[PDB]
Amino acid sequence: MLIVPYNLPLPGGVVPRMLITILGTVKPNANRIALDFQRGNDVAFHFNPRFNENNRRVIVCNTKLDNNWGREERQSVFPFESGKPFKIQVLVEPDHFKVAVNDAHLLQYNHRVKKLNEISKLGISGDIDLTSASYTMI
Ligand SMILES: COc1cccc(C(=O)N[C@H]2[C@@H](O)[C@@H](CO)O[C@@H](S[C@@H]3O[C@H](CO)[C@H](O)[C@H](NC(=O)c4cccc(OC)c4)[C@H]3O)[C@@H]2O)c1
Repeated sequence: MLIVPYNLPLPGGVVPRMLITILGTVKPNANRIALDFQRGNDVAFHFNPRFNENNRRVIVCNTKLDNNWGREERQSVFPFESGKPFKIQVLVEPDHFKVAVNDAHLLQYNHRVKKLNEISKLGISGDIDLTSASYTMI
């Protein structure tokens, strides 16, 4: 019931101890999901579940700088299921983003973009019904 793509402002950027929670349901014949933590036009952290990349399910993570994608980091563990409700938690830690899905740790992504306080937007897109997007400090 939120409109997708959805932009969640992150006022003053991110900081260690900030927890971002996304609740939604994957659409039945989903192809992709994306979370894009942005620093202006750059994408500090792109989190991209792909449901059918050569008939395999994979999560691709990357950074986009000056319109150029970098080296992908790929994860073979794939917790999403078409048609099913999910929870994504992204905890900012000093050295990484730490991602858990459905309360199970999934992956960490080392900070490539250093100016955490300038990562001031989260875009949420793809083949989901989005229920809520929020943040809190733990
Ligand atoms: C679809 O709707 C939208 C909507 C809005 C935005 C976007 C968006 O910008 N998505 C891009 C983003 O996800 C980006 C992330 O890197 O990937 C690219 S695809 C990428 O293309 C690269 C060549 O240019 C290579 O082929 C690369 N593969 C590897 O590096 C590789 C590595 C190891 C192992 C391996 O094993 C198979 C493969 C491919 O992932 C997406 O197009 C798409």
